Amino acid sequence: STDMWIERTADISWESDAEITGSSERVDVRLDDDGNFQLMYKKGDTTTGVYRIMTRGLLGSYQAGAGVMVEGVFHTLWATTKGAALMSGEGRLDPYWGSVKEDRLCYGGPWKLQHKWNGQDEVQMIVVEPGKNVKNVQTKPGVFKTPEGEIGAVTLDFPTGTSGSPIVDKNGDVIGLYGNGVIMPNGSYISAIVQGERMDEPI
Amino acid sequence: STDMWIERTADISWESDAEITGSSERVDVRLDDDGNFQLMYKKGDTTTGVYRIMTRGLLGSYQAGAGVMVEGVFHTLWATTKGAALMSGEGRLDPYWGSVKEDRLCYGGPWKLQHKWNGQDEVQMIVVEPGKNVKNVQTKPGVFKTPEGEIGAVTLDFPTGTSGSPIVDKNGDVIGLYGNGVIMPNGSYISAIVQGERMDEPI
Repeated sequence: STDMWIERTADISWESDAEITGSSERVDVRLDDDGNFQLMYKKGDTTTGVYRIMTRGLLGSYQAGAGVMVEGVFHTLWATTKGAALMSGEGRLDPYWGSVKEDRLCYGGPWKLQHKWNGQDEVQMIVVEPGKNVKNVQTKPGVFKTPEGEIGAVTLDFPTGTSGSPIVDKNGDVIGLYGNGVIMPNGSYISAIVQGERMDEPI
Repeated sequence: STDMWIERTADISWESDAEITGSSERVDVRLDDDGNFQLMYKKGDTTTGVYRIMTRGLLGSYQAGAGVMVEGVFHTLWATTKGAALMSGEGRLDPYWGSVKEDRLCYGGPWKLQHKWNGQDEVQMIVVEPGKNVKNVQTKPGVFKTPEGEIGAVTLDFPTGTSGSPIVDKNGDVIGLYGNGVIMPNGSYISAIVQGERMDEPI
């Protein structure tokens, strides 16, 4: 009886067609037993992939954000759930680590995301825009002037319900998440590639 | 030294050109003293109009929502500021009344918005999309099935930073605000016309 739940909506993969034309709708198929198509107290389902973050409202459901499931751990921005538990399949997901300053949050275990943009190559964002089929969008990040140092950031503009969508390199490795955009002197919006170093479970 | 501020970005008016083509960018001009153009402990500026709601973040500013200023009172959704004070010009605006259930909130005085959609005519939304010039968009609302009764709602889809943008009738009267969209059985999103009855200041 939690207030939020996650739904798997895509695989983690760099798309050649998105490298071909700039944007490509994902064809993550799923069949029944006859061949018919369908495109996308317990511990919850941690199947690796890209997830929508849904929550119930006054008059219906809506997508509060997005996240990525890696190594049995769900990663998202802090601002998408602010720590609320997540229903995943038959079970539930409780927050494990988070940082309001870094705008990062992970469920089921510590932060597992390790790779980061190399600063030269182009990247593909697995866009999970609300009410929109999942698509990979190719774009070139950039190093921008921040008081927080010099972080990678992308020029794409998507609704805040897309925040937390994973960004991947040519290997399909998640180099960061899509954060909430900030405004530029010209009036446009820039979203940073939200990423931190991998932390570990001692034992 | 508040954390949020509002910026006036449009007048409250029904646009004939939006009634002509469906959508029309607003031409709310403003001149200097030479004729050059520019398009859009104290009590803050309550100049009647349409406002962007901006807030500072880690790496810059962003639009948290929108609102409308009527009769010296700023109206917006509760979810845009959640009660945070607002800098308006030389002064500040403190929340006066609000309702989390109704998703309504007003600063500087009680709720002044009285008119509501008549259920038959078309309406124009003064869209204050983040990073976008303000435009009026014509659309026909509809009465939809809700457990909360039967409320008016529009089929337009805009980022949550647009939430709180005023919706007006042919007279330019604000018949409600643009709420956060909820999902439909088909997967699309529907935004209700957030409106309540006018409350008064006794004396």
